[PDB]
Amino acid sequence: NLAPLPPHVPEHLVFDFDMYNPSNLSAGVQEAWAVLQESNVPDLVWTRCNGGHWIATRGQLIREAYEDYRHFSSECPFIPREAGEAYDFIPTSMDPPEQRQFRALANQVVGMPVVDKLENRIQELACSLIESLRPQGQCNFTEDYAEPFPIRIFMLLAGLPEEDIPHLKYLTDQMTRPDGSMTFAEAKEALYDYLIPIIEQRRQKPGTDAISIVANGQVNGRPITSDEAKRMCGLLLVGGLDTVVNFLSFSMEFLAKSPEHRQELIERPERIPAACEELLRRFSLVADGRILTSDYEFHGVQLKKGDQILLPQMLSGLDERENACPMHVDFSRQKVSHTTFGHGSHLCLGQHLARREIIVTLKEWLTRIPDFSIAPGAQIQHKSGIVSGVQALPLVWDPATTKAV
Ligand code: HEM
Ligand SMILES: CC1(C)[C@@H]2CC[C@@]1(C)C(=O)C2
Repeated sequence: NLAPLPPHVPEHLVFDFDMYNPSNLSAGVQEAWAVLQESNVPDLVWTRCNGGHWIATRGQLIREAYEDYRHFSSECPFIPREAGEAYDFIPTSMDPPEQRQFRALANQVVGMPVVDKLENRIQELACSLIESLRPQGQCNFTEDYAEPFPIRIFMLLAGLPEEDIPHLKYLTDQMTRPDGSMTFAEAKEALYDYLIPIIEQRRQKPGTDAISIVANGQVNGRPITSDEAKRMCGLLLVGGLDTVVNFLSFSMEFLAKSPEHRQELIERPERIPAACEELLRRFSLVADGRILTSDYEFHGVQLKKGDQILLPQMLSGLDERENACPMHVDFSRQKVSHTTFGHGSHLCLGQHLARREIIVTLKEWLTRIPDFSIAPGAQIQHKSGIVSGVQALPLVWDPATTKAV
């Protein structure tokens, strides 16, 4: 299902990439996307899939477009257009200068100081989860750790019942990796049905949780509206439920396959932070975009007002112009160049939280379970979308090679 080419698009710029179902998926999602960076592909292409949209394939172009909010607006950041149209999260569907006041509040809730405060819980849960799995000699990493770990921490931050995970998680997934089961607008509405009553409750009778802080916050010297709060909280939930969860599975799949990298971290722990950056470069996983506010000529291509462009965060660090041997994991790279957390005014506020969850997992898993592999005859499947993911990750290990702490 290819849309007919608009008049302004040169046929030589056509490359029919389906961000939801790329051709090479079997090879790995990162590898499936990297097809865009082969020599046969121009820097900026038009795909006929998902209603037709531009895709910038190079880190330089991506960064430039992200900086340029004048031309590339956040108003409609999702593809397909119906999803980007329905999208009304704050701060993300706003451009500067409006965005700024909303970002400042969201930072209050997810920023550095919050991470510092939650550090002990993060360490506590990681350890508990790992210790609980250790003696089993096998898990489903995705369901057994990658989901519960970051999710439960978010549920704690937010003050929401763990009971709601399944329902919330389902809705979040519909937004980033649509099934066909529900439209974005439907998913969005259902999440909103969930939040509304809670926000109300928390405006009346505030807590210390993230939702209470957001619901009662000040923006541009006046109180936030219920609608604004609902829209911020909807974003926090997606970021909380759908990001770190998927990343940890890519990273663990890779460590399950690379004894030598596991070892390096065990002996030279000072390298964990560097390693984290390298893994965030190699297993980058987000791809959203922007909408042209006007006609604009960008790197010699004519963009029409209302055209959508995908600016895949994932691709910058995979670009050979940015990192030599991009597909190779190297913990001692002199420069780890990526835009995994985004770029420009919408740089991820949850990044500090994400890095602390990642480093804790690596240190604590490797301590207890130094030696593991993917289960014999398990075929690992990746899924593509706005945020890419791993379907299931069967791991096996000999309990006798583990260490209790
Ligand atoms: C592996 C982990 C994560 C990655 C790769 C990531 C990636 C991103 C990207 C690429 C953006 C920019 C989107 C744009 O420009 O349209 C973004 C923004 C954002 N993310 Fe993160 N995210 C992660 C984890 C988190 C977490 C844990 C949270 C907190 C719940 C979160 C909250 C946010 C917020 C609030 C913004 C919007 C900032 C604004 O628009 O000013 N993210 N994230
Ligand atoms: C692209 C994102 C990763 C960022 C945080 C959650 C997400 C799906 C958004 O809608 C903005």
